[PDB]
Amino acid sequence: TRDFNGTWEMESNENFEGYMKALDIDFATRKIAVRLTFTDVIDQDGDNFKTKATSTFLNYDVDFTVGVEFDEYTKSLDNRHVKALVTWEGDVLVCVQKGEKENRGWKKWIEGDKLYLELTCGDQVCRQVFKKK
Amino acid sequence: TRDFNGTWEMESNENFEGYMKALDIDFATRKIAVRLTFTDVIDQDGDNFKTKATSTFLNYDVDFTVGVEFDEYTKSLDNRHVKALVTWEGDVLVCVQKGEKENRGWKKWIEGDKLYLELTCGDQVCRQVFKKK
Amino acid sequence: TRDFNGTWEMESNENFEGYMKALDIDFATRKIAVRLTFTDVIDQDGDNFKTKATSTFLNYDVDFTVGVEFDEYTKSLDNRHVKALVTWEGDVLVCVQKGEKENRGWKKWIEGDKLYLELTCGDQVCRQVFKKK
Repeated sequence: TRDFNGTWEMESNENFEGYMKALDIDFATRKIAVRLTFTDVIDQDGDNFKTKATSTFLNYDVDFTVGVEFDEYTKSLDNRHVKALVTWEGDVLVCVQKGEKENRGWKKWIEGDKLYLELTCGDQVCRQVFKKK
Repeated sequence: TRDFNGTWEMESNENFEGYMKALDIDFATRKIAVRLTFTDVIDQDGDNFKTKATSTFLNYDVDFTVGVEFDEYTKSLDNRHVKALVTWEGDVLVCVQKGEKENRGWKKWIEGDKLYLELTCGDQVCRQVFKKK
Repeated sequence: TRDFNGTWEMESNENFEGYMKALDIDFATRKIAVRLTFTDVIDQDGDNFKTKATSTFLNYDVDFTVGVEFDEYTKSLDNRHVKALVTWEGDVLVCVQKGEKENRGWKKWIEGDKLYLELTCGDQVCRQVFKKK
């Protein structure tokens, strides 16, 4: 069909970074665009086209079972490969990420109606708290 | 007129880069902030003000008709000036963007309810697939 | 408790930059990630977990009363500390931000249903106009 009309949500994006590298794009905007997804609204009347490309950040998925070792590529962060294992310590989810970095992992627990997540590596700890919606 | 209450959506942003350069802001976040739009929710009680400044990415717009060469400032990416021409090859939209980069263009076609877009430059092609929502 | 099911919206992010630096993450993606907040939807059936981490830009909140000088940490821009004061010039909000940069401030006013904001540092002025929604 010749009809490109409608709203299109991206599902795949292969060699986007290589394409941008060939375009002589700069490290900053290459790192910006590599963490996105796009939706194109095309309005097409015969041979007249009006396109609008909206971009937002691509969700990151992590699926695991407690006690089962899995392979995690932290595309969210440093894009490293680690072997991750999660355990129950009382009501605490303790995850160890074995790999190049020492003392790397996180701990997650809930107090009241708020969630507490401590991400750790080398000596740097990061404390984040989330509210339930 | 002293009443700033409400949600205000941006329509213009002139010399934002120059303002940030005068603030001597760094290339990374300058490249991030130049691709944004802002919406300010103001709650104003007399002389008391409560600000919310939300930031969103900039919708990239492209309007063209098949067969007429047009001028494209390829923002979103390398911010280059190209002379672009799109043609129908059967049911495929093939556009070549003549400019500094050689063999630069793209192809667009439809299979069922999926859109296929191949962006090309030198030897690097990037394949993207979109689902209709 | 051991039930992490639901949607959790972030309200703090402490030592994120040190954590990312320890991960040997790059200035570009560190500068982007410091300008974000996250919302995680967790689906947990017993010991099976399915997490989805959505990313959205941060919200720059600014609270002031007209005539009272306040302290502003411009995390949106140069991450500088300035002592800011807002005054009425007719129906225009004129704010001076005393600090390292000279002649730094802004002006805000309403014409009809549009908002006009002029950000003024050294020699560079930046004009932004918003439409009321």
